[PDB]
Amino acid sequence: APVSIWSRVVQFGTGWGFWVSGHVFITAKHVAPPKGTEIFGRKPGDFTVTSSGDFLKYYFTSAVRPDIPAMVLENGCQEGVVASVLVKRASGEMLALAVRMGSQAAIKIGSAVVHGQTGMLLTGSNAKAQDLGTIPGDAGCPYVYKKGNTWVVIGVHVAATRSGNTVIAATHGE
Repeated sequence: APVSIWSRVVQFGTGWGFWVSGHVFITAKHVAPPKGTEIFGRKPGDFTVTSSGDFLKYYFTSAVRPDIPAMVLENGCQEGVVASVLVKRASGEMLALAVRMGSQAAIKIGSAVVHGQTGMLLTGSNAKAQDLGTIPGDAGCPYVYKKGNTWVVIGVHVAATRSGNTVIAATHGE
C-alpha cells in the first residue's frame, strides 16, 4: 500500500532531487537547470523557488504528486545520529549509504561560505575502493533517518572528500 521512499528520489538537472510532499521538491542548487526552465512540465509561474546556500527548494502551487504524503523536513539532526543517503545511479542502482552525522559546519571557500552538515560513511575506510561511496552526480540525493517510527529528511548531498569517507549535506527548513 505505502509509497516507497525511493520513489521520492528523481533525476533532476545533472544530479537528483527529493519529493518532500506533493507540492515540495528539494535538490542541490548546483545541479539544477537554469532559472526559467520548464520542469515536470511546469512553467515558471506554477512554482516558487527558495535557496539557502546549496540547498534549493521548489514549491508548486498545484500539487505535482498527490500520491505522496508530506514528510517532515528538518534542518539537519543531532550530531551522532545515523542517517541514510539514498543514492540513485543512472545505471538504475539504488544504494542506501549509512552515514554517522557530524557537526553543522559551513565551507566551500572563503567569501562564498555555504552552510550544511558533515557525516562519515559507515561503509568503512576504503569506501571508494569498493564502489561504495558517493560520486559527484549523486548530488541532490536525500539524507533521511527514522525518528522513532516517523521518517524525516534532513538535507541533500553536495559533496564528498577526496578519500570519500566524509560527506556533506546542504540543509535548511524553508
